[PDB]
Amino acid sequence: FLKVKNWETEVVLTDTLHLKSTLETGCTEYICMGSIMHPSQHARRPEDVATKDQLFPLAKEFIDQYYSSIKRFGSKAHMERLEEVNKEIDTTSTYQLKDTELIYGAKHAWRNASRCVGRIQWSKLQVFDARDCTTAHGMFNYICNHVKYATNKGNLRSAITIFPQRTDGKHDFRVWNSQLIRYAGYKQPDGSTLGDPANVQFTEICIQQGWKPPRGRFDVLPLLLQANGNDPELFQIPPELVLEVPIRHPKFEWFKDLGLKWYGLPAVSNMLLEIGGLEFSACPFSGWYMGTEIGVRDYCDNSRYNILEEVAKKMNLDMRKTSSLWKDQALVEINIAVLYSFQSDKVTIVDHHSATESFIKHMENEYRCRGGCPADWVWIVPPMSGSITPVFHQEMLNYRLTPSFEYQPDPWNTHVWK
Amino acid sequence: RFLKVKNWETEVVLTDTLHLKSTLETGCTEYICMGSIMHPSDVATKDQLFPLAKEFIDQYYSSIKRFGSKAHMERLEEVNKEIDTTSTYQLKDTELIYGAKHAWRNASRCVGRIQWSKLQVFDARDCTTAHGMFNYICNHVKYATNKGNLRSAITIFPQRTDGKHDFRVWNSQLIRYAGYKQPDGSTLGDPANVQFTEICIQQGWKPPRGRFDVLPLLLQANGNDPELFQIPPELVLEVPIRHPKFEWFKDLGLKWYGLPAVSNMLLEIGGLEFSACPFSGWYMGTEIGVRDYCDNSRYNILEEVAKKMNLDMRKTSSLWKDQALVEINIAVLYSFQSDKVTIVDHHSATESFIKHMENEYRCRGGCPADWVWIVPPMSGSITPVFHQEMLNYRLTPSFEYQPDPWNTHVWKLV
Ligand code: HEM
Ligand code: HEM
Ligand SMILES: CNCc1cccc(-c2cc(C)cc(N)n2)c1
Ligand SMILES: CNCc1cccc(-c2cc(C)cc(N)n2)c1
Ligand SMILES: C[C@H](O)[C@H](O)[C@H]1CNc2nc(N)[nH]c(=O)c2N1
Ligand SMILES: C[C@H](O)[C@H](O)[C@H]1CNc2nc(N)[nH]c(=O)c2N1
Ligand SMILES: [Zn+2]
Repeated sequence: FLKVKNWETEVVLTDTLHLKSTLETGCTEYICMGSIMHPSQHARRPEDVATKDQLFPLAKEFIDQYYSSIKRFGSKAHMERLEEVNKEIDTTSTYQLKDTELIYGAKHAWRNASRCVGRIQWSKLQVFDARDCTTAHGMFNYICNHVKYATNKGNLRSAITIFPQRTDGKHDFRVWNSQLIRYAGYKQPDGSTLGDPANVQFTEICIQQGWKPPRGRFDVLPLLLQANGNDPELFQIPPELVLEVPIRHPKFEWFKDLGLKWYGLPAVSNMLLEIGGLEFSACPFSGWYMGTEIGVRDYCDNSRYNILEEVAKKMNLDMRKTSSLWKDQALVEINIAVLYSFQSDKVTIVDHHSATESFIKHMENEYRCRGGCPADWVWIVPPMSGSITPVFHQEMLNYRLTPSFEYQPDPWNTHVWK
Repeated sequence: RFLKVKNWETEVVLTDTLHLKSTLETGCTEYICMGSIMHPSDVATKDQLFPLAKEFIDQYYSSIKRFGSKAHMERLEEVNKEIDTTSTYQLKDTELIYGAKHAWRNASRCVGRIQWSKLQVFDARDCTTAHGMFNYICNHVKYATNKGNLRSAITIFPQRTDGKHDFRVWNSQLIRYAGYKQPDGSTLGDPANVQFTEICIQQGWKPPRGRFDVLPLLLQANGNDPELFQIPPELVLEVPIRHPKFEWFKDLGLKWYGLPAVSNMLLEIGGLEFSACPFSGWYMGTEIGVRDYCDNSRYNILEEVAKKMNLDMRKTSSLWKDQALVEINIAVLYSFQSDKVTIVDHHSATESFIKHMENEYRCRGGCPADWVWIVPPMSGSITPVFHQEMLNYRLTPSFEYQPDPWNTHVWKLV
């Protein structure tokens, strides 16, 4: 038993789910790594094609969990499934998931994502099975359909598209983009950066692959898609599938003249989805934005669009010294405008007040039915106004449950070109 | 072994070797992280005390470039003699100063540690009565306050002996405001202090029953019942809160005290436990403007400020709370600066902490830091500490939590 307390409400929750955790957190009895971005390299199967004694135990554990979930365990179909997975590994060194197991696995990987404040939605996830894909052209078709379904004319819907699992490690499917939709970044001759500085390296790869850059501040990047280990290929997402929101402010009429915009669909495409020892290296997933992601991090991080100085000037703030809080003051106005703009255009978005409140309710739900909820305080607390949200005052336990979403190397560090 | 921490804004990478010197638990295990748990959870024997004392004396003599010296070996022998004959020992004044400074240096939740080596240590180990403690604390407040040019200080009372004769300051800080629950369920003053205010009233304090009554000192010497004392009002420096642009702000009637002075923690040096050790620095603005004023369970002023600001309070997505929070914190900094009372804003403070952290990795091999506490409670990611990976571990000497004394004290009168 482990208790967590909320210091605002004095609610105490009791955690037993942590007894099912599989991987190391990175912490020990003597050192806490809770603010390390990648604290652990502990993996459930070695790098390349596992032996039978390595894969089968992980498969059995997942199948046991799935059949437990549906009030079976030991049933006819469970034992036959075990035997089927046994023969499949014996004869191919891997196995294939049933459609139901795949959906269960994807939803539970989201459910287990301790860094995600959005998980009250976890069981309402649309799963697109793309395991029949064979070429980068087919990957583009599956991704276009995902983007169109998920955008839904602004009434955003959570979705995941799952490409063929890893086999030997030389035939990986990868989306090289970090998100399906991001803006290019360009190193300028004088030394500054145009567009998104985070994407300068990826933009250079695209240009080096023949992309013709319009060289603006908000150029939607092409897709760079890799199927079955082959060299990646460039595709332009049809712009009518890319919903964008011009940013304006409900009081500052000059705000629109800053020429800011963002895209509506946050779609992570560089993570790995691990189910029963199987590794799905291409599994783009998408939901909808919390405003602080755009307003605080994308726009105001020093190494991103870094717009605080420009907004503060227009606001006529005292920028001589930090103690005028001119940065904090512009920061609020920017986040007001982001929310106001998405809402004006009827594009789904949630503010950090509503999102964090939903997550406290999700925590309570999970402790009641599941006996726990893994949660990473460092990621869950929003990057502005921390303590006036309820999650700031909520103790959380962090542990690693499977199925899960994991980080993986960027493909340009590992891909041997042809 | 080595551990690396990266800053994701600057890509600077630092290498921690100092974590190898910890030997106290964090509360985390290899499969669970408890990094957001507030408190992750009676006197040492001779055998327990020997190695704790040795480790501390060894690190003192190493710090002063005399490890292995004749003075080092004789001090070790002398300490062992005391433990053997008295079951405890006494620190030299130099060791006490060194221990107190390093407890601060090791405080993983404190963002102000760039200042750690400039700490004025008042030795109060000869004190025997609550009247004596009051005198020592008055002198601490006056020295630390310094007419608004604040100076860090700590006053250290006699160490624990058998656990039945503890010195304790029952206040959680030296200066705080009273809280009174009303019959209708409202609270007047600071709701955090309702319980301690009740104890004071029960002990004979006559409260003014206003919004900002400075509480009396409740002081316990040698395990006796605690005794009430009024800090002389001319030693309690306060700042009335006004705003540089909203002339109505002063009409909220807000004020705060200038000296933050924690008095309920325990200072452990070489196995010795100093249960009464009040220490003081100066404020970071968000402590007052964000937590004291805008926590829902504290003075909770967001509503009244936003109303006078004429904000739309119907929807959360108007971010009226966020907008009013910023203005309150502007007022707090402007007020202190105008009255020439030392204060630091969260931007300046976090920037200095990054510089201190880098220096500590260079000269010491690391810097234990609690990201959950170091990142300020507003505007988190526009400060540099948000982007800084940190390792948290427990080094000694250290400041430790201890039970509230009213939960363990057994009373003697009537
Ligand atoms: C439905 C609305 C959703 C909201 C509002 C939401 C909110 C968030 C936010 C604010 C973050 C932090 C992002 C960052 O700082 O980079 C995050 C992270 C994450 N989300 Fe969610 N999310 C949603 C849906 C989803 C879905 C559908 C999935 C997967 C099926 C998912 C899986 C994750 C994962 C794995 C992370 C961690 C990313 C990392 O470690 O880099 N989320 N989410
Ligand atoms: C000199 C200026 C100082 C500044 C600006 C400063 C800043 C801070 C802040 C903002 C906190 C967090 C407070 C909270 O959120 O409750 C803190 C905590 C702390 N400070 Fe410092 N501090 C200073 C001096 C000191 C000194 C002189 C000591 C001891 C000698 C000290 C030891 C601590 C400890 C032990 C904590 C953790 C308290 C807890 O866990 O409740 N600090 N400091
Ligand atoms: C490496 N950062 C991960 C990352 C970066 C950018 C956006 C997200 C995100 C993802 C989803 C599904 C919903 C949401 N509101 N935001 C996640
Ligand atoms: C329960 N938190 C402890 C606490 C509560 C209130 C204030 C502080 C503090 C202490 C010092 C020395 C400097 C500073 N700026 N603030 C610490
Ligand atoms: C060092 C620190 O862990 C890092 O900056 C983290 C802090 N918390 C975060 N929280 C979220 N949601 N997203 C992030 O990218 C980060 N970055
Ligand atoms: C639950 C959580 O650990 C708790 O609210 C912490 C968060 N970080 C904090 N950080 C500081 N400086 N002070 C605090 O009181 C807290 N409270
Ligand atoms: Zn930890």
